[PDB]
Amino acid sequence: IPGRFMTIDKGTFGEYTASTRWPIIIQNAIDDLSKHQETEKSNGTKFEQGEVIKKELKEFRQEIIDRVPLRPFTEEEIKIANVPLSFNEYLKKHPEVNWGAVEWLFSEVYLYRRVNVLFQRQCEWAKFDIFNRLKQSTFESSFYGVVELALRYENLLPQLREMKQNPGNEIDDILKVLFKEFIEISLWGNDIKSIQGAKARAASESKIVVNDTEKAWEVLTKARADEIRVDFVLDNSGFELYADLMLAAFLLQSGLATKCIFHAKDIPYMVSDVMLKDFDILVHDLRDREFFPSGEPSTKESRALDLFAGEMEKFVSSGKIEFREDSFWTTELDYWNLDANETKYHGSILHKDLQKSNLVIFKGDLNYRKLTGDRKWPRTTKWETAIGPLATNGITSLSLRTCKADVQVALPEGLDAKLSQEWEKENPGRGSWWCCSGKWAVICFCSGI
Ligand SMILES: [Cl-]
Ligand SMILES: [Mn+2]
Repeated sequence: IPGRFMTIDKGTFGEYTASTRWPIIIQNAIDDLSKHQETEKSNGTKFEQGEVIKKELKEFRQEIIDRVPLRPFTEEEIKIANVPLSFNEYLKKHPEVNWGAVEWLFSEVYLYRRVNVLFQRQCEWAKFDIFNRLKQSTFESSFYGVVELALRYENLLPQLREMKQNPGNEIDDILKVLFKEFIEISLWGNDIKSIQGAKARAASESKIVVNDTEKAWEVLTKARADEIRVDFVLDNSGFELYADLMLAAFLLQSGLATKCIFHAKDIPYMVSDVMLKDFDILVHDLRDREFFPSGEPSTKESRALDLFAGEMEKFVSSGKIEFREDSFWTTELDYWNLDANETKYHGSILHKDLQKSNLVIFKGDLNYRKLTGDRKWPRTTKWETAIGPLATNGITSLSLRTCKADVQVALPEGLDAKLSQEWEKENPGRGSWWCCSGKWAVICFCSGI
C-alpha cells in the first residue's frame, strides 16, 4: 500500500500548501481576532485573554515557518480541551516529524487542534469560533445565489408534493433530472427543462470526470419500493451547507428519503467546516434582512427565504432532519478506521451506526482524502481498492468531491494524461495538478459489499 502524501514531497500541491497556505491561515486568525477585539473593551479578563491567544498564535505561526518538530499535547491540554488521545499515539509512532516533513493529512488536522487548544485554555474564549467572521461574510456575499435557490424551491414544492403523491415511471423521469440537479448543486457548493438549463447541466457534468450518480439514484428508488435514512458527512458551511439542506429537503419532499442525519465537526475546523451551531446561524441568517437584504417581508425574495427557514425548523421538529457531532470527525484517523476494530475513538460506534444508512454522502475534499487514506495511489486505482474496509464493511457510500488535492483514484486509462494536458496551460510543468484546482470533480459510489 502506498504511503501518504508528505509536506516534503517535492512538486506536490501539499508541499506548497503546508509551507505557504497555513502560515497565512494562522495570520488571518490573528487578524480576525484583532478585528473582534475592536468591538469589545480594551481591558478586563476577556481582552487580556485575547492578548495571550494572539501572542501564542503569532508564535505558533512561527513554529510552522521554522519547521519545528510537532510536539505532543500535554496531559493538562488534554484535560482542559478534551483532546482525543489519538494524536499523541500517532506522534509516538512517528518520531521527530516536523512541519517541513510530516504526513499532510495529520499535520493539517493537528494544526486546527493546536489552535483550538489555545482558545479553550482561556475561559472567556472557549466557545469562540475564530473562523465565524469568515464563514458569515462568505455566506453573505452569496446572497444572490441563496435567493435564487430559495425561489426555485418554493416553486418546486407544490410540484414535489404532487410527484410523491402520484408516483409512477412517468414522474420518476422528472425526479431523476432534479436528483442530478440537487446532487450537482451540492457537489459544487460555492427552465430546468429548457435549453439554458440543459446547457448548464452539460457544462457542469463535463467537469465531473467520474459520475456514479445513477447508482445512488438506484439505491434510493429501490429502497422506496421495499424507512429511508440518508447521511451527510458535511464539509463547509455557508452556501455548501445550504445546498446540502436543499438536497435533503428535496429528498424528503419527493419521498426519496424519510430521515436525513447531518454529521458536523465539534471544533472550529478547516476554517469553514460546519459545526452544530452553524446550522442555527444559517437559519437565522435567512431571516435576517440586514444580512440578506431582500427588503420588506412581503417581497417574493423575503417570502422565499422565510419559507425555507421555516421548512428547516419543521423538519427538525418532526425529526426528519437531525444534526450530530462526534470527536472522531476531528481526529487524524482516516475512514479506513470506520471499522469494528477501532474501539478507542468512536470509529466502531459510527461504523455500526452508519450501517443503518441507506446512503452515506461524503462531502468535500477532506472527506475524500480520509476515504482514500490520502495515499499516493496510482490514479487508475479502482475505487473499491482505495477505500479499504469501506468497500466491504457494510456501508453504502457516495463521495461528492471537488478535486482540490494531489490524491486521485478511479480514473479511466488515459484520462489523467488528457486533463493534465488541458491544465498544463494554466499551470505549466504541473499539468498533474489539475485535480488540485477545484475545476474538476468526481462522484464515486460503493455499496459496501
Ligand atoms: Cl466579530
Ligand atoms: Mn472544508
